[PDB]
Amino acid sequence: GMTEYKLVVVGACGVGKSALTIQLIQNHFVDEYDPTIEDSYRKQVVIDGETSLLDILDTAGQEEYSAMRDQYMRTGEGFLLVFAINNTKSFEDIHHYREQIKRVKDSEDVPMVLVGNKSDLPSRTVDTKQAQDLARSYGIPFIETSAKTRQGVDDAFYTLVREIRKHKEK
Ligand SMILES: *CCC(=O)N1CC[C@@H](C2=NC(=O)c3cc(-c4c(O)cccc4F)ncc3C2)C1
Ligand SMILES: Nc1nc2c(ncn2[C@@H]2O[C@H](COP(=O)(O)OP(=O)(O)O)[C@@H](O)[C@H]2O)c(=O)[nH]1
Ligand SMILES: [Mg+2]
Repeated sequence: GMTEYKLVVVGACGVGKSALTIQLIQNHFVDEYDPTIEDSYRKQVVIDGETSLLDILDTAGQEEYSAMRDQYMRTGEGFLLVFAINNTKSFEDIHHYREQIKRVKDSEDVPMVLVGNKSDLPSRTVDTKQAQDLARSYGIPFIETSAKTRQGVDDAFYTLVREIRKHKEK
């Protein structure tokens, strides 16, 4: 059989949400993708031997209220919290995005994975250890990625699927 998963990618403008999504959907690095386009994308993959259909909302547009975004967030099963390892403000924004998720959710137990993207860049400003502290404080996994080299991309999405499976077993 197959399982479907409704996933959401959140984070500050410019962290690589679209690049990560496109690495998962199309298996290469798209370095110019309209920063304003918010859409959902479907890809069938195989995770731990089970056919898995991932529907992924790549958040974008503006900070102003979008009902369609809200309705997708309210029903999302798992969230990638993406920052860029060369952008301290994007890391400090993670708290805000997690609070926003918890607010549109009734459950206190929402599957999430913290994702530190752009791991290929030498100009690092956020230490892996600072991100591990924050993920531990939330009780979620931390995954390092590069949408440029594809390092960690399957790890981020498939770890979120494994967290959703654990949630569904409760
Ligand atoms: C380059 C432009 C870009 O990528 N953005 C501009 C707006 C930014 C944005 N990121 C989010 O992650 C986000 C999340 C949420 C949200 C809402 O509305 C409800 C529950 C949980 C949430 F995370 N709202 C807005 C935004 C905006 C991305
Ligand atoms: N070096 C590097 N650049 C990246 C990576 N991910 C995204 N980018 C670049 O970062 C910028 C923002 O990426 P984008 O996918 O538009 O971010 P979004 O606003 O979160 O959708 C673009 O110039 C991308 O080419 C990455 O892992 N490494
Ligand atoms: Mg984008």
